[PDB]
Amino acid sequence: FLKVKNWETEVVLTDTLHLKSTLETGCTEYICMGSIMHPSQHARRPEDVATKDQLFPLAKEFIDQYYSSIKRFGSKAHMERLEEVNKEIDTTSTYQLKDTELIYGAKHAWRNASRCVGRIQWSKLQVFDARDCTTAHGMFNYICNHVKYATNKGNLRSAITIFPQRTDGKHDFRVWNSQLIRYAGYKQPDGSTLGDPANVQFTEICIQQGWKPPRGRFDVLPLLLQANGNDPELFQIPPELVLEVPIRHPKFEWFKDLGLKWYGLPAVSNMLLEIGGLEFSACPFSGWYMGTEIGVRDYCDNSRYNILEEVAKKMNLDMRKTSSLWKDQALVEINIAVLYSFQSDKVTIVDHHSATESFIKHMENEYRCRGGCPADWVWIVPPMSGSITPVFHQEMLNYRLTPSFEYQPDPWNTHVWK
Amino acid sequence: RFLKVKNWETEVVLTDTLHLKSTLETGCTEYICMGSIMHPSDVATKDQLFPLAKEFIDQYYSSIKRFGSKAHMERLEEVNKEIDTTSTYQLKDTELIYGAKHAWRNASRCVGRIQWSKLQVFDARDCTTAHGMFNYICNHVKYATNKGNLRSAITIFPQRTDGKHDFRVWNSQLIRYAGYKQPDGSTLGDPANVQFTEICIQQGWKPPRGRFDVLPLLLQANGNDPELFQIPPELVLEVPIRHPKFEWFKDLGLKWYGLPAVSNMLLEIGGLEFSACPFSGWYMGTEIGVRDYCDNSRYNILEEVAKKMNLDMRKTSSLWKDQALVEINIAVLYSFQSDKVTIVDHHSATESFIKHMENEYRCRGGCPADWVWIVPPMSGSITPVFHQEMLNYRLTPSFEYQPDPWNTHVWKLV
Ligand code: HEM
Ligand code: HEM
Ligand SMILES: CNCc1cccc(-c2cc(C)cc(N)n2)c1
Ligand SMILES: CNCc1cccc(-c2cc(C)cc(N)n2)c1
Ligand SMILES: C[C@H](O)[C@H](O)[C@H]1CNc2nc(N)[nH]c(=O)c2N1
Ligand SMILES: C[C@H](O)[C@H](O)[C@H]1CNc2nc(N)[nH]c(=O)c2N1
Ligand SMILES: [Zn+2]
Repeated sequence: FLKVKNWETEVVLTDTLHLKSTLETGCTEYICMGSIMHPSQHARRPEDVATKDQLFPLAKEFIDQYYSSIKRFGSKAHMERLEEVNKEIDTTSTYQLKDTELIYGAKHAWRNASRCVGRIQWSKLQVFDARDCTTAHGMFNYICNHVKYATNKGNLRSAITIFPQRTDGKHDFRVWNSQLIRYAGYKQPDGSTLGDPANVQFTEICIQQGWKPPRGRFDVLPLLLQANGNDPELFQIPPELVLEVPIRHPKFEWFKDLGLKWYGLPAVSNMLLEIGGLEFSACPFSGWYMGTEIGVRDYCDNSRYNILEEVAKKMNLDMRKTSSLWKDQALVEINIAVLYSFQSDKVTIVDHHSATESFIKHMENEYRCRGGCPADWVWIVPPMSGSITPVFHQEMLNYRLTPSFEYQPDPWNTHVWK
Repeated sequence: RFLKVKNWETEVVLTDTLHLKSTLETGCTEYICMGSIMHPSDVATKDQLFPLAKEFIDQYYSSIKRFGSKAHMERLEEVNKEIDTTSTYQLKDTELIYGAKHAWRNASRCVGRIQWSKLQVFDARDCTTAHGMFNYICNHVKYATNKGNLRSAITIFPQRTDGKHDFRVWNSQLIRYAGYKQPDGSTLGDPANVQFTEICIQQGWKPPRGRFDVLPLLLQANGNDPELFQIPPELVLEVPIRHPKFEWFKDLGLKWYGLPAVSNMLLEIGGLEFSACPFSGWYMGTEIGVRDYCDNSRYNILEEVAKKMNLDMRKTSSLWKDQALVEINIAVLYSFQSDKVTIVDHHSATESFIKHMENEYRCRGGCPADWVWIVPPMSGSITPVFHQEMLNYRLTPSFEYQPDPWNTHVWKLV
């Protein structure tokens, strides 16, 4: 038993789910790594094609969990499934998931994502099975359909598209983009950066692959898609599938003249989805934005669009010294405008007040039915106004449950070109 | 072994070797992280005390470039003699100063540690009565306050002996405001202090029953019942809160005290436990403007400020709370600066902490830091500490939590 307390409400929750955790957190009895971005390299199967004694135990554990979930365990179909997975590994060194197991696995990987404040939605996830894909052209078709379904004319819907699992490690499917939709970044001759500085390296790869850059501040990047280990290929997402929101402010009429915009669909495409020892290296997933992601991090991080100085000037703030809080003051106005703009255009978005409140309710739900909820305080607390949200005052336990979403190397560090 | 921490804004990478010197638990295990748990959870024997004392004396003599010296070996022998004959020992004044400074240096939740080596240590180990403690604390407040040019200080009372004769300051800080629950369920003053205010009233304090009554000192010497004392009002420096642009702000009637002075923690040096050790620095603005004023369970002023600001309070997505929070914190900094009372804003403070952290990795091999506490409670990611990976571990000497004394004290009168 482990208790967590909320210091605002004095609610105490009791955690037993942590007894099912599989991987190391990175912490020990003597050192806490809770603010390390990648604290652990502990993996459930070695790098390349596992032996039978390595894969089968992980498969059995997942199948046991799935059949437990549906009030079976030991049933006819469970034992036959075990035997089927046994023969499949014996004869191919891997196995294939049933459609139901795949959906269960994807939803539970989201459910287990301790860094995600959005998980009250976890069981309402649309799963697109793309395991029949064979070429980068087919990957583009599956991704276009995902983007169109998920955008839904602004009434955003959570979705995941799952490409063929890893086999030997030389035939990986990868989306090289970090998100399906991001803006290019360009190193300028004088030394500054145009567009998104985070994407300068990826933009250079695209240009080096023949992309013709319009060289603006908000150029939607092409897709760079890799199927079955082959060299990646460039595709332009049809712009009518890319919903964008011009940013304006409900009081500052000059705000629109800053020429800011963002895209509506946050779609992570560089993570790995691990189910029963199987590794799905291409599994783009998408939901909808919390405003602080755009307003605080994308726009105001020093190494991103870094717009605080420009907004503060227009606001006529005292920028001589930090103690005028001119940065904090512009920061609020920017986040007001982001929310106001998405809402004006009827594009789904949630503010950090509503999102964090939903997550406290999700925590309570999970402790009641599941006996726990893994949660990473460092990621869950929003990057502005921390303590006036309820999650700031909520103790959380962090542990690693499977199925899960994991980080993986960027493909340009590992891909041997042809 | 080595551990690396990266800053994701600057890509600077630092290498921690100092974590190898910890030997106290964090509360985390290899499969669970408890990094957001507030408190992750009676006197040492001779055998327990020997190695704790040795480790501390060894690190003192190493710090002063005399490890292995004749003075080092004789001090070790002398300490062992005391433990053997008295079951405890006494620190030299130099060791006490060194221990107190390093407890601060090791405080993983404190963002102000760039200042750690400039700490004025008042030795109060000869004190025997609550009247004596009051005198020592008055002198601490006056020295630390310094007419608004604040100076860090700590006053250290006699160490624990058998656990039945503890010195304790029952206040959680030296200066705080009273809280009174009303019959209708409202609270007047600071709701955090309702319980301690009740104890004071029960002990004979006559409260003014206003919004900002400075509480009396409740002081316990040698395990006796605690005794009430009024800090002389001319030693309690306060700042009335006004705003540089909203002339109505002063009409909220807000004020705060200038000296933050924690008095309920325990200072452990070489196995010795100093249960009464009040220490003081100066404020970071968000402590007052964000937590004291805008926590829902504290003075909770967001509503009244936003109303006078004429904000739309119907929807959360108007971010009226966020907008009013910023203005309150502007007022707090402007007020202190105008009255020439030392204060630091969260931007300046976090920037200095990054510089201190880098220096500590260079000269010491690391810097234990609690990201959950170091990142300020507003505007988190526009400060540099948000982007800084940190390792948290427990080094000694250290400041430790201890039970509230009213939960363990057994009373003697009537
Ligand atoms: C439905 C609305 C959703 C909201 C509002 C939401 C909110 C968030 C936010 C604010 C973050 C932090 C992002 C960052 O700082 O980079 C995050 C992270 C994450 N989300 Fe969610 N999310 C949603 C849906 C989803 C879905 C559908 C999935 C997967 C099926 C998912 C899986 C994750 C994962 C794995 C992370 C961690 C990313 C990392 O470690 O880099 N989320 N989410
Ligand atoms: C000199 C200026 C100082 C500044 C600006 C400063 C800043 C801070 C802040 C903002 C906190 C967090 C407070 C909270 O959120 O409750 C803190 C905590 C702390 N400070 Fe410092 N501090 C200073 C001096 C000191 C000194 C002189 C000591 C001891 C000698 C000290 C030891 C601590 C400890 C032990 C904590 C953790 C308290 C807890 O866990 O409740 N600090 N400091
Ligand atoms: C490496 N950062 C991960 C990352 C970066 C950018 C956006 C997200 C995100 C993802 C989803 C599904 C919903 C949401 N509101 N935001 C996640
Ligand atoms: C329960 N938190 C402890 C606490 C509560 C209130 C204030 C502080 C503090 C202490 C010092 C020395 C400097 C500073 N700026 N603030 C610490
Ligand atoms: C060092 C620190 O862990 C890092 O900056 C983290 C802090 N918390 C975060 N929280 C979220 N949601 N997203 C992030 O990218 C980060 N970055
Ligand atoms: C639950 C959580 O650990 C708790 O609210 C912490 C968060 N970080 C904090 N950080 C500081 N400086 N002070 C605090 O009181 C807290 N409270
Ligand atoms: Zn930890």
